[PDB]
Amino acid sequence: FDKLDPYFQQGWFHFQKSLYYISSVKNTWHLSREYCLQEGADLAIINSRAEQAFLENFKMTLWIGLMEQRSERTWRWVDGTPLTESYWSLGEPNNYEGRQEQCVEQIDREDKKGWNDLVCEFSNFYMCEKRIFP
Amino acid sequence: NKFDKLDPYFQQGWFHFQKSLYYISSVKNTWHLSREYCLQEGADLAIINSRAEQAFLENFKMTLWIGLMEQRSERTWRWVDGTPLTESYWSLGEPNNYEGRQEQCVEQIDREDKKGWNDLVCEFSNFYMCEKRIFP
Ligand SMILES: [Ca+2]
Ligand SMILES: [Ca+2]
Ligand SMILES: [Ca+2]
Ligand SMILES: [Ca+2]
Repeated sequence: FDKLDPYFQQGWFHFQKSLYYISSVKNTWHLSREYCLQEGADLAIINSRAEQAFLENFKMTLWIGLMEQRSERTWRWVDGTPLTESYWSLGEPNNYEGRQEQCVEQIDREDKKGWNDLVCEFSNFYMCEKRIFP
Repeated sequence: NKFDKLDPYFQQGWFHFQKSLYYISSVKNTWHLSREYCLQEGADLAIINSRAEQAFLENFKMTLWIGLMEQRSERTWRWVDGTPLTESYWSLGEPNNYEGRQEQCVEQIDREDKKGWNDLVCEFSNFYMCEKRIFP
């Protein structure tokens, strides 16, 4: 907890044993992830309903750390764990209009909230997560 | 350690920054009813005490009521804990009693060219941020 002060000074904040960072620029999924990795973190991994509610309450469209396995329409978190519990928004994931949508955003729009597969080269604000406590 | 203090608030969606727990509402409300919610939860509207805390507030990219209110019509300001305003982060041209109307309550405004505090009519609605200072 004394260890958290330099993170707070950089604008990270603490929820349920992880530190989180919300970007102030948008970027592609891969470059977003590169920022998080450079900070010793990764894109956010949603492990519980409470964490999804925390994510949603920022009212912000955000890249998160979930990516398709090639074109198989199966999904894996950035730490290598397989997708189990999911929070896809209505009608997602869908490879919209036949385009390859391999990366996952939390979408925040009126009538439409939750995860969406999106073209990875599109840009979004992004959320990093770093596990601190065991 | 500190988790016995924190986990019941994490369980309600609060989150921890510096010595405080913070709550972002999921409904909009008037400044006074926003405050009433924070008070009911054992907290108050957010009080900005440092540049780092202002940067934290601003990075949520969200217009939010905060715990700063005018003293009557005197154009002086006091935080909800009774402390006088010292360091400030007003957006450009604020506070201004816009168009002659009484703007006694303070929001953090998030718009494309303009960020920072704004005085606004208290009866208008915004999302709000509560703060509960939990650690000494
Ligand atoms: Ca997580
Ligand atoms: Ca999609
Ligand atoms: Ca404060
Ligand atoms: Ca104003």
